[PDB]
Amino acid sequence: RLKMATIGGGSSYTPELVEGLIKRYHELPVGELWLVDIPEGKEKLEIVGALAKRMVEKAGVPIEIHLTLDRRRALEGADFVTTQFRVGGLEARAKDERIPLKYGVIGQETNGPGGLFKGLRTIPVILDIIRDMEELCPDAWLINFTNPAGMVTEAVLRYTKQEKVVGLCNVPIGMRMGVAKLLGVDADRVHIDFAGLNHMVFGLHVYLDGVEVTEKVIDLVALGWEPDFLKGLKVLPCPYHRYYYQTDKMLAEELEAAKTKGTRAEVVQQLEKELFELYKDPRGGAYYSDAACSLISSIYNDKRDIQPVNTRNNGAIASIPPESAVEVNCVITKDGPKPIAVGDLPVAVRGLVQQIKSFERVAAEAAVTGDYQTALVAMTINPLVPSDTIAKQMLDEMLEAHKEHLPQFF
Amino acid sequence: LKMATIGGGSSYTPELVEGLIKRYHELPVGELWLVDIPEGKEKLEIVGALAKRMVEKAGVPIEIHLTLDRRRALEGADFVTTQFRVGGLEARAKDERIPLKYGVIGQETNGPGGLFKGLRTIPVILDIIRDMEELCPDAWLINFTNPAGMVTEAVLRYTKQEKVVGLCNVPIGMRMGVAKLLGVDADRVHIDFAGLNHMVFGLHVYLDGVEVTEKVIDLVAHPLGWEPDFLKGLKVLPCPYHRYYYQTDKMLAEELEAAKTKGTRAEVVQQLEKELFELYKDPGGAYYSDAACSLISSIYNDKRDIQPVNTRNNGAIASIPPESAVEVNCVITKDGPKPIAVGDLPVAVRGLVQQIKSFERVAAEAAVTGDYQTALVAMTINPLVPSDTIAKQMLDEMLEAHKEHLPQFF
Amino acid sequence: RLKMATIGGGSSYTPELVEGLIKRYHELPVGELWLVDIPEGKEKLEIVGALAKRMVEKAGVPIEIHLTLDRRRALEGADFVTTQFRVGGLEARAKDERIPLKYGVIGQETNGPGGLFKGLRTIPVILDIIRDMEELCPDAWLINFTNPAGMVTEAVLRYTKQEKVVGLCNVPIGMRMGVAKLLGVDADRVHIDFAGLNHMVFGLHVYLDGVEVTEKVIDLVALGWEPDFLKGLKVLPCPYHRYYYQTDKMLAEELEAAKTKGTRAEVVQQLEKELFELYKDPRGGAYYSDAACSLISSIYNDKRDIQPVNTRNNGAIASIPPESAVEVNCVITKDGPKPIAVGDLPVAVRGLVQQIKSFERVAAEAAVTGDYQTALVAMTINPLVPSDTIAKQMLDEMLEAHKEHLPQFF
Amino acid sequence: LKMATIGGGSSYTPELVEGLIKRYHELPVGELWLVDIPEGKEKLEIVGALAKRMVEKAGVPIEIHLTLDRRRALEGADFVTTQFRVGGLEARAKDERIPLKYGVIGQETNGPGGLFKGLRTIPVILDIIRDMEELCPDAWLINFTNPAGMVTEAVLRYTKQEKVVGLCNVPIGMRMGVAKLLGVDADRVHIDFAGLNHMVFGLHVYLDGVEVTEKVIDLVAHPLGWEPDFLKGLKVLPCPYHRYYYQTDKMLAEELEAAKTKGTRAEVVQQLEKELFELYKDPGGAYYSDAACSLISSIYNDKRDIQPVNTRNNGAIASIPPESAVEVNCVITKDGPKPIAVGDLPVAVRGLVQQIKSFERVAAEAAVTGDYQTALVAMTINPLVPSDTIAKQMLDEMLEAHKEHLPQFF
Repeated sequence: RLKMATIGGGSSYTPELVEGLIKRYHELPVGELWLVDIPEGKEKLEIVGALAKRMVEKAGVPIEIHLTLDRRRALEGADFVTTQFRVGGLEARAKDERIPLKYGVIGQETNGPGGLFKGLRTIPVILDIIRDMEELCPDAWLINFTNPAGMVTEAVLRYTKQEKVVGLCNVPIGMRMGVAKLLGVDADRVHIDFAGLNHMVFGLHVYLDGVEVTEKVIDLVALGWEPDFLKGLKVLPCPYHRYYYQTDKMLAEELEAAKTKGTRAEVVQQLEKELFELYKDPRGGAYYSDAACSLISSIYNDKRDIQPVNTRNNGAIASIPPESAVEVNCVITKDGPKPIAVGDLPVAVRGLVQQIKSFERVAAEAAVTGDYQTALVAMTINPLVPSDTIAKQMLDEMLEAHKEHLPQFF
Repeated sequence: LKMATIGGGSSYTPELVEGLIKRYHELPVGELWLVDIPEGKEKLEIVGALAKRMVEKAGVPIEIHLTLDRRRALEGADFVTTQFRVGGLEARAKDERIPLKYGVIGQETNGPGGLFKGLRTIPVILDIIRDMEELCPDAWLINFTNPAGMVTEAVLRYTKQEKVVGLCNVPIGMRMGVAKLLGVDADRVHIDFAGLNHMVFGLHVYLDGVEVTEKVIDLVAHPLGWEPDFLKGLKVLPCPYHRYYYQTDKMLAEELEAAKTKGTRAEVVQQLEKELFELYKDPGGAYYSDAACSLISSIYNDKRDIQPVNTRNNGAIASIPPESAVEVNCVITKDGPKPIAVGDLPVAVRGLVQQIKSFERVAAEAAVTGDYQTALVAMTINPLVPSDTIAKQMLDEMLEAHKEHLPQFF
Repeated sequence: RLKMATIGGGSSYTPELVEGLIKRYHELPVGELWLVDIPEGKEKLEIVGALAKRMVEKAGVPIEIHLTLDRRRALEGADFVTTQFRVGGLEARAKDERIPLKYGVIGQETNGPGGLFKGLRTIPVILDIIRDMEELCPDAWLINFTNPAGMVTEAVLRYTKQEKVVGLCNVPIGMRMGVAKLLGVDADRVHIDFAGLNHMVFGLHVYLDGVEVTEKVIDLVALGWEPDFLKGLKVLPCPYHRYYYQTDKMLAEELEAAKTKGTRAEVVQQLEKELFELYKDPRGGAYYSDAACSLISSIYNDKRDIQPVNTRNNGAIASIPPESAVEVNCVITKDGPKPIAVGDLPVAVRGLVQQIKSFERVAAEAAVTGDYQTALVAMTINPLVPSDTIAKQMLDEMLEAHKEHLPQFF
Repeated sequence: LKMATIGGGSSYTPELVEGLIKRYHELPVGELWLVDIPEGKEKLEIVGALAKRMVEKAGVPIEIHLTLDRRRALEGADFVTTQFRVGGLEARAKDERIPLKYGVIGQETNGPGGLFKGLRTIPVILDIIRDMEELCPDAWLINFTNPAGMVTEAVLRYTKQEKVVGLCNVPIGMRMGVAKLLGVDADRVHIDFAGLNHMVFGLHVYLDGVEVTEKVIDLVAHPLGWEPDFLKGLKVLPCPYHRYYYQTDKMLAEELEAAKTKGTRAEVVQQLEKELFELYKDPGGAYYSDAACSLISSIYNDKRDIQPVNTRNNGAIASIPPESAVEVNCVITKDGPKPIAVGDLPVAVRGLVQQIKSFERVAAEAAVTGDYQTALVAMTINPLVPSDTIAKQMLDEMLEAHKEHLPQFF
């Protein structure tokens, strides 16, 4: 009987997960399910925990909902572990998205400057959690959604013995969903060759019933990409690529929404503020756990289907280290995901992905050594930072901004 | 032994035939030739007569011949070199101003300009070879004609000429540059260079063969203008072209006021050069070929010293394909340069130069094929261009700007 | 409606194939099926062609059997092409297996000296067949069983544009069948991680219902392997590995059977002589086409299951070139097989597999250039040849032996 | 500057302190030390007094000190070298005879013997380092103590000593060897060496820096004993240890009659050496350390010449891991040797040396761990051992043969 533990129990997305297991219970015999959160989130936990406990009873599935704060008990022989928390809360994402704004620089949640400090705050906690699993459940799996998944994944590989780790995004299932509606066709008649890193993944090839239709799909993309650029690239870009191929335009959006709706996080907070109110008794942001259940299932069941996840490269992509973390199509087995080969990333886009790995790597190191000097190198080399100078300012400032979460620097 | 030189009328031919006088000791050059296009016929002869002067003032039996008919200068030629500029220096003028409109760097071998400087040159280099194989299939090819980086690269991928080297003054500069600093003879200081042209690093700095790199950096950072902690944490030593990348903002602040005030360097040079021909009638900028004489000498006498040049990677830089071109330290040999092994670039700098490789490569294919889509991909993926849309505009404006010497597009 | 063409139509195994399609017709709508053979085999063709035509009618499957000698018509818009012929007939395998015997050297059919000349005879014909498909069916697939599959595959990749090529063996399905009977368990509860080259493939990992049981399976292997060797190797060896880890013992067998039953080919010939007699009107050697139909099906159907075949490495195995041919697990899709990553081959066994690739490569070249000098290098470096001298003798002798089939050498 | 030498009592110390006299010019060696184990105390002093002679006959202020207490000789030592033999030359006796029983090569650094010569040495080298870090963490380590190939390798993988070089006379031999041939000064001939120890190739041969390799080969093949066409088609130039591999049969014909007749070289040497100490009382085999003086000199004065040595691959040989050891040409530098890049080995020879790498690697791990299973895998996979079964027997016989100085097995 399966025991599952989730950290970030009081999340906005928590019901999407418990629904997912309900729809897929026949093959996923989940016994206990534990929801963990931290003291400054106890309220939101105890709210959706009941809604979970309600969704369950209304479906006749015998899933026991366990709510707790003593994380260490929820790991006591866990079988699978999911992580959907956000360190520093939404209030922290607000800082990440406005401090860059002063400087003309992107203030997104997982790219540029914000992404860096999202990691510095977070991946200590990830390693902190694993240091517990090595005592409470060393055979357990770590399935991870806490962003930046592609950097958090790289931490675990570089700084931990944990070989059992997987990361998820909704960018892949998004792009599929996706080119389906572009061809106006039942989605599972479409399969895409993914390769790249998280929030930096490409659709290398597109098949409709096994026949490549990548060219014809690309022509139909004319969120707007230049025809000649996209046609000439011969691959299909991720939504986060506008941050690198359409930078000024983006930038535009981050500026204007600040005056108006507020920042994305700010906009998020309200929508999230009033969403808990629904949860208090008797639709945007992610699918992150419709793609999480598919994975937890296939692993458990050894289904050996093909899903795009984050795992050890092992040479799937030539230019990325074998010991590093990529986001590619994997055969999904009980021993883990298993990368299908790619060869290398296409020339045109090979360097920019190389540019992001370097950033994740240096960022991951600083988050763990706590070394100011490393963190500064991290921002400056990032492609959404113009100068060492500006870099130093945002760094010195955002350091101070999240002092509470960044002890390793003091 | 018959040398031959393309772009005889260059401002730098002094620096050239001044190199040889200090090395007739080993270079039995009988007939030297200087060529140019009929559009520079005059500026050629203003210096041609200045050649025959100093080979008379130093007593050297070197036959100064001048010609427009290029092929007769490849009549049994043994060495062939290239310092010419396609489009004149008026072409460089457009490439520094058209980007200024858009906020994009208007440099001659970086960003948009670099793409176009290439797009013009490469097909001509290929033509020089096309009949270099005709009249000198045994002869060497030594090149400056920027962008040296993507000129070498293009030559490997689209020709069967194995006899190619590339030179830039960035390392030699950085040598004496760093040499001066400590305060010893250049003879007493050596550096490990790995990278590409205008993308080359002081990986380690030696003083007598003892590595002092941490010291040296700490001096540079605390006597250009580099952030201290950035420079210390990158633990290596940037090219002077790394400001366009690590200091992009400052660098375009500078390109603008210098455009209001004194004009772009193309323009500042256009006069200062049109006045240097003044002195060339009877009695700053580069080392680009004193340092590229040290080579040719070593090549003939097989001296096996250690000079930084541009040659087929052959796996010395792990992340660059072996079939591509890099700027690395090399053993010089009568059979060719032989790169020492670098391993791979440090992590923090690996993505950046991987981009430049990608840029060079795409810009190469566009220059040869003449494809618009490949060209736009070149302009978009370059780390100095903010949008597909900006890139789309600049590309059309500069294509049109140079209709004359892009006859493979039209 | 599918059109399939097979060369080597009059083969002993031909009925196993036509049975295979019969059992799997529901998903494999095979319209026409053509059986091709050559004049000196017309008799054996016209015999089993009727037995095929009989197996079909007795099953109610509407598969038209087409027998021919005009190969070029059988390819006229073929959809799939299989090759099971053997150049030089069984009489040629007799020579390959006895001429080494004089010299103390292995005389097997696809390893050592015999394998070399099996290639030199064969892979011209393979390329000869493809030179036809490029005119008659350029969208057709080439599925290949004609040994040596691992060398024949490498020819097509190196010397042909044909990207659509796959090779089969029964060694994989054999080893599975295999460790099943070793655990005494339903075979499809067992899946093995294959990696290596054809007739040189290893069972890297063994799973029973997704749990690795590789260790416990290996202990049960004690055809006998030393416990400590096999346990210490931590992988599972192919049947052809006794030729390299158990050499003298093998060698033994090839010697003794010569005195007695005759050579394998000789033994084969009788068993095959009397087997055609059964075929004339109203069980050993291979499964090579129970694994062929599984593949032709999955490709056609896009089943995306996992089968171990021979395809372009593309970095699936680090130490083997990306452009070369390996024998690994592949996801099987309509665009082709798709290698799951391996990383590299385990250290212990990495070199011996490297040793075989080199042999296939040099052998493949000589078979096509016809260069004596290359062929000599081929044998001498092979691991079952003791000296350049002996090498030269068997080479000079077997050259003469198969002059008729080896025109490229004269 | 205090040199220190382990295996002072070696037969070759003449060749050592004769090197230095021709290079006191640049080597300020004050106190030199010569050490050995108490079991060679006498043979040490027979030559120790011969040291103090020639540093008196040439007028050199080098303090010849002798000691058994090894550590006092590492008292502030600056250079450390190794020529000792573990087990005496009586141990080499067993390793050349025990294989003879089985038909297997009884060489000292190839096949079974090589494995065992290693299995004895490696753990001792690691011990010398274990306290070299104690008393000379700044000091270099230069090694001959065969097998040089797997001694270097082991040191990289199981120690943090970066300061290591390895020497063998095979290349220097092959130099003058090939130099002699044509008939010019050695100063006028250079070769490109790529491979491993006793597994090193003349990739190209230069005469003044012009490549004459095709000529040179055609001379060697038509004035050892190499097949003409084999040697011409391999287009490179084998080590004299490639007969054990490309001529295995002839090589054991020779080891047998030489065993009947004159005895094994261990024995032939045992006397010829016990009689060379005769002359060492008052007034053939190697260059293994005249050529390894040329190094130490270059290392101190940073001469940056080109000598073939054994160092961390660092990617110079593509197929060898970068973390492993190769025998390649190198630039010699006060910071260390710096391999020129080879690219990869030619195809025909790549598998062979990949095996030797595999052999070296396994033999290393067995020597350190002391695992029986790892040891048998080492003996079986070696390309000179015919069976697991033969290997099983030899391994037990030689383990027992050397119980004394394999204390990590017992």
